[PDB]
Amino acid sequence: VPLRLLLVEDNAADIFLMEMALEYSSVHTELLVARDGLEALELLEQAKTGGPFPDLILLDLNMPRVDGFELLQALRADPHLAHLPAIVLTTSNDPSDVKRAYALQANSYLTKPSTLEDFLQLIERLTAYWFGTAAIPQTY
Amino acid sequence: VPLRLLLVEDNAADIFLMEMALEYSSVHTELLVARDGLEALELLEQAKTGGPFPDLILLDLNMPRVDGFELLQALRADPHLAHLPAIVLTTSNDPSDVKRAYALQANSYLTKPSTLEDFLQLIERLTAYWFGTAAIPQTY
Ligand SMILES: [Ca+2]
Ligand SMILES: [Ca+2]
Ligand SMILES: [Ca+2]
Ligand SMILES: [Ca+2]
Ligand SMILES: [Ca+2]
Repeated sequence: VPLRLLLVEDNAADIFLMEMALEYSSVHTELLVARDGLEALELLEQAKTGGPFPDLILLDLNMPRVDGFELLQALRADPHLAHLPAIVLTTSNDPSDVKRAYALQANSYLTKPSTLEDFLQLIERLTAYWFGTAAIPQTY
Repeated sequence: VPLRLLLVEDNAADIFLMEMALEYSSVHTELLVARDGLEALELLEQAKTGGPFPDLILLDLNMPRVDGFELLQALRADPHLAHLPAIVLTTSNDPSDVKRAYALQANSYLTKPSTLEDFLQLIERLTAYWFGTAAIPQTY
């Protein structure tokens, strides 16, 4: 059974980097992609009625149509989505951005680091924590 | 500034185990203790008017007076506390407990292991993630 990670990201290069970094993780992962918060809510809408939710959502803040703050609001307002772990992964390290993400009930916040090496290491640590150390809701 | 961890815990043996595990953790931590959900909310009330919020709150589900689910509800209902990272640390591995913790906007859920080796490791990974890998709200 792969663990399903829903990545919400508008920039193709960030998706490519995530898919390459997940290959190095040594936790069996399947990447789902939404290009903005509107695609993410449509994908989650289908998961309700249909088959499996993602185990984890990673979202960027600055995305067209439905941005990350708007997606966090919508996740926490929907009683069928409120339990989904939602982690911000974004290039902003602005304290005001991190406080607001946490106030909108993001589970965690990760700054995209400044080297490829540190990005690969971040994805290894994200996956070791959320998919190894921590318990997360079952997709069942 | 040490990183301040607020443990909501009445059991002296669990406080001893946490103190012992944090000694071995590579990360400079200061442990604050509240004996139940009601002491925790009073300490946080004083943080508003007075000095610093904790960087992270660790709570169990089964606690006298104000249980963990009720403490999470009270943290998220108070706009001055909603942003505080709150992690359930409990011996329950019931999937319905983990789903409910996440639905009430706990940031994470950690199952207390049954061996000293795995407990020390759990606390090392908790602290490396929340106080190293992740960004959390600043306290000052
Ligand atoms: Ca973006
Ligand atoms: Ca918008
Ligand atoms: Ca939260
Ligand atoms: Ca959440
Ligand atoms: Ca306890």
